[PDB]
Amino acid sequence: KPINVAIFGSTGSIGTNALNIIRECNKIENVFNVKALYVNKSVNELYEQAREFLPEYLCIHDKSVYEELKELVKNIKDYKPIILCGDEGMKEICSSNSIDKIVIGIDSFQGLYSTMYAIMNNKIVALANKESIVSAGFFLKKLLNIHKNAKIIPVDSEHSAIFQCLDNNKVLKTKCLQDNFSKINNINKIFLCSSGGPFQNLTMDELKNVTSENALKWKMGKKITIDSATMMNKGLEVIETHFLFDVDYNDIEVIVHKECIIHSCVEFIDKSVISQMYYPDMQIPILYSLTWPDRIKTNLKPLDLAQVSTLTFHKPSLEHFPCIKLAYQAGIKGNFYPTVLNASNEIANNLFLNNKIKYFDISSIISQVLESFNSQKVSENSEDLMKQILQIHSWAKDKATDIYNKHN
Amino acid sequence: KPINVAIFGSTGSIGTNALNIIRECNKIENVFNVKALYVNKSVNELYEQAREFLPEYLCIHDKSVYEELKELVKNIKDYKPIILCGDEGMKEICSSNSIDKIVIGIDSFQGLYSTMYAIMNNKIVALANKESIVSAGFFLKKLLNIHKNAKIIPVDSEHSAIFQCLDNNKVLKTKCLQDNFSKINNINKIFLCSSGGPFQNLTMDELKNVTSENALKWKMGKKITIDSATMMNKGLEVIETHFLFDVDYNDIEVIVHKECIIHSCVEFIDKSVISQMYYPDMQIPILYSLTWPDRIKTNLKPLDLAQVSTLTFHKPSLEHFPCIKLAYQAGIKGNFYPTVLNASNEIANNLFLNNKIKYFDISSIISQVLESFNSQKVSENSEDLMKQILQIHSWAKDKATDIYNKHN
Ligand SMILES: NC(=O)C1=CN([C@@H]2O[C@H](COP(=O)(O)OP(=O)(O)OC[C@H]3O[C@@H](n4cnc5c(N)ncnc54)[C@H](OP(=O)(O)O)[C@@H]3O)[C@@H](O)[C@H]2O)C=CC1
Ligand SMILES: NC(=O)C1=CN([C@@H]2O[C@H](COP(=O)(O)OP(=O)(O)OC[C@H]3O[C@@H](n4cnc5c(N)ncnc54)[C@H](OP(=O)(O)O)[C@@H]3O)[C@@H](O)[C@H]2O)C=CC1
Ligand SMILES: O=C(CC[C@@H](c1ccccc1)P(=O)(O)O)N(O)CCCCCc1ccccc1
Ligand SMILES: O=C(CC[C@@H](c1ccccc1)P(=O)(O)O)N(O)CCCCCc1ccccc1
Ligand SMILES: [Ca+2]
Ligand SMILES: [Ca+2]
Ligand SMILES: [Ca+2]
Ligand SMILES: [Mn+2]
Ligand SMILES: [Mn+2]
Repeated sequence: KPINVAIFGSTGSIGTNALNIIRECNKIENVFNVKALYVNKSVNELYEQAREFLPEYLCIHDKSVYEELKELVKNIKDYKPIILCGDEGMKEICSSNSIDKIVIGIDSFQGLYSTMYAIMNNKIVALANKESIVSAGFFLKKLLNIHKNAKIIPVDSEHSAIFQCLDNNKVLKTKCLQDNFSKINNINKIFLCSSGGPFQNLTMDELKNVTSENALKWKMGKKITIDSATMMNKGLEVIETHFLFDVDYNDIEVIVHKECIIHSCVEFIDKSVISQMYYPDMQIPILYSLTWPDRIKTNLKPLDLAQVSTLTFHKPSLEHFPCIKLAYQAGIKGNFYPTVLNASNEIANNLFLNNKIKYFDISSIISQVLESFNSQKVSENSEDLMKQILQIHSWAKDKATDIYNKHN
Repeated sequence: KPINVAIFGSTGSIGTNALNIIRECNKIENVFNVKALYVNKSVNELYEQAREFLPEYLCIHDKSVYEELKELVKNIKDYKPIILCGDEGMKEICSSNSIDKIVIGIDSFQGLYSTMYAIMNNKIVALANKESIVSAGFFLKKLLNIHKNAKIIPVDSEHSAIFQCLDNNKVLKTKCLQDNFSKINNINKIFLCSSGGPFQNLTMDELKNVTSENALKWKMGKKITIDSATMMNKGLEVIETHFLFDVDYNDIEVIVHKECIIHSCVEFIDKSVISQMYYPDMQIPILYSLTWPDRIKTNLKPLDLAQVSTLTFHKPSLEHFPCIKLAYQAGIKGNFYPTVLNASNEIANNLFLNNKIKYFDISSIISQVLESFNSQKVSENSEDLMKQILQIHSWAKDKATDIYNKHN
């Protein structure tokens, strides 16, 4: 009866939101069993979570804090968890027959590995990590074609919104990242809403001067926070939309909705538009990924539309946010251009965060790597396709670093 | 799979909107056969219609233009219609094996009659007439419990909106106007959107002296326009929401949304809200009633959210719009109070339309009628129940008139 769940990246923003909504849902009845928690190196924060949730499995990626973890956990009386580490641990958890659903709240391209293995074990993958889908979308489509009972359920807020707007009567006849998804669901077009980030109203001259301090000083991972500022986040989410829902790029329209109430909208083939709305929130997206196709009761504050009072919508300027344009170009070009987009952005984002480059150098570096990349024949087998993705990802990161290094 | 449809009230606002969208959709591909058309007396209109759609059946209420119609239709070559008259014509059309769906665009408490026989013939009934639901809700529920394969599909725009927000895998486990509809669909609360009508920004002192001219001078027919001005339309729509969707009155919130793009919203038990949005329009509500649970391609203009730019929401003042309070009060008391509200408002509306009373006299008459009613033991017998509704309706109209004449 309980839904058996793993939380990967349990100590981050998504992971902590997941555990928060699970805690509330488990007050009276045993709705969810937290069977596994996995982190990189936050061994103290993992210990505190273990003390509360007492999962069968704990896993740390960083083997150097494995002893610390083991030492900490022996303070918890009558608790005998399976304590694992690294990729071997991740795969052991994905293989467990005692796990139904896995929340992927690991950041960056790194989230791909556990997403892949979750799929290969026919799990429900509640995927917040968008870099996986951007970098490896065609590959995930192939994996999901092989592993017939695996499913990706979107957690990224706009993609959860879109998914919620659909008729589950049709959703149930397909699954995300499957050819024909949009046909089966009668999808015509997507309005992909955006906060527009901190720099949305700056002039060109002002935007030239922005720094990461400006962008940093809502609340979440720092990487996604810089991506929100450049609107590369929205760029990635465009490609995420394409893959998840089989919607053509010309039918994805970015809309800046600064009140962040309408989370995104779906236009059907009759031109009726359905939208999902709430306060800016990740608890509903996370919970829904784990209850779909059902909903369960929460005690979240109800939307007070009268108090919100006013909702606004405008088109983003591609001159001010050229990262959006680069993401459409990469997506439309297909092949491995999204891999290269994602990888070069990982580097450009980090350079800007650490005050090494300017705002417009972000899009400049990305554009330059994209222009440099030569299309490659797509490997027909899964294993070769994955190695190909890894090689191109690494290449693109090194290329971006080399561009940075050469022009300074 | 032809969709075989009858239009009742074919020459009215709902009716021509229905034939409009059928005609346009059929240009894209032939999905609809208009199998029957019915009107009151508008016989040149029906002729022109019948010439275009060439339906199997034609029917006109009034005997006194029955022969005339037949004269008109001899013109049309290669076309041998079944041409009928009055209630026998209606009953005959409802009983035809050829006909699958019936749009009810007949207005006023009168509209109940065709609805009943549509249900008794186990049809899909696309019901725009809200007064039928308000006056006869409990009876329609009983009738739909007997006729298991009959279904009401909402056409009133807000109720169509709500219905379109739902997951049809849950809808298909129930149907509208059934106990537990909201439970099965995990509905927590409704935001019922309103234009607010013409008087939305007037002071109490200004409302004292408004005339029907002020209300009449979105162009619609006079009765619903006056109800929109008093917001009794929305009061009626609150009760309609209650019966259609089994939502408690304290979970229905009227919100004034003057741009009329969001047509209404559904809050689920997780506090997620879904809404339907389009330009103010009856084509999609009618269309969806005939395609449900599917959608088809239209050539309607796509919503341009950027251009709309701003959406606003505020709570209506119950002091300025006391008809809303009266509707909640009648609904909450249950029994036949909704019958009484609807009937008394038919009279009060008409009095104000004809400059016989003032704005606040509308709510005052309705209030006094409601006060004079005593709840009645509800007949368990279907036939007796319909007699009770007719009697109470007629009693309430008489009472409202007496109150008017006594003070006047
Ligand atoms: N935050 C949000 O609201 C939203 C996030 N997302 C997406 O969700 C993902 C996570 O973002 P967010 O939670 O902000 O990120 P955080 O930086 O807050 O957290 C990342 C988590 O992943 C863990 N982790 C990192 N590397 C590994 C690894 N190799 N093995 C195991 N665990 C690892 C971290 O562990 P440790 O603590 O040990 O470092 C941490 O628990 C991103 O892809 C982001 O785009 C999408 C929508 C919104
Ligand atoms: N108009 C709108 O946009 C909306 C309408 N509705 C509801 O829809 C219903 C219809 O509204 P609307 O179309 O504005 O009304 P109209 O007055 O515009 O239309 C009346 C139509 O019904 C026909 N009719 C009336 N009585 C009979 C009868 N006894 N037998 C056969 N046909 C009859 C008329 O025929 P004839 O032409 O011969 O007179 C005419 O075609 C109302 O209950 C209203 O509340 C609700 C929301 C939106
Ligand atoms: O991609 C994103 C973040 C980036 C987008 C964003 C930012 C801010 C508001 C709305 C949207 P962007 O449009 O600027 O790219 N989301 O999907 C998360 C939106 C829920 C944020 C609020 C929250 C509450 C609690 C915990 C954690 C987070
Ligand atoms: O109940 C109603 C009419 C009353 C409500 C209303 C009025 C005006 C706009 C939106 C809503 P109210 O909130 O004022 O009570 N609808 O359901 C019709 C709404 C689709 C109108 C589109 C249209 C087609 C033709 C001519 C003109 C307009
Ligand atoms: Ca150590
Ligand atoms: Ca849905
Ligand atoms: Ca298209
Ligand atoms: Mn997002
Ligand atoms: Mn309406």
